[PDB]
Amino acid sequence: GSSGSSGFFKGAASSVLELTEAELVTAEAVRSVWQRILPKVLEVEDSTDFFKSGAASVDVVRLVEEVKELCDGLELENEDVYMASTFGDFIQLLVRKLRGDDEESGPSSG
Repeated sequence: GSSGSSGFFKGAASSVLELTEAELVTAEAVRSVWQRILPKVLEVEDSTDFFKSGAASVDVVRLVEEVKELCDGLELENEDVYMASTFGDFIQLLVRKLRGDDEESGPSSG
């Protein structure tokens, strides 16, 4: 088989998550959020930082709030944003929250 440049090591489907016919769509829905939000931003890549772009401390909640409507109550938090500023990374995190889905109802005072 292929020859040249060695590099064999256990690992079936690793590094970054793999979207899906569906997830892909969702990933695109989230993209619209960034775009819609970030004005100057003409395009949103996996290298586009939600911060560097031109997002404020409100967009953080907005993006989280927006994506929330995507999953309809996505278990996201400002932290997530502070963790995954870039779309590419964020997606992975999002997709992760998406894949999981379903939350564990707590005490909820109100």
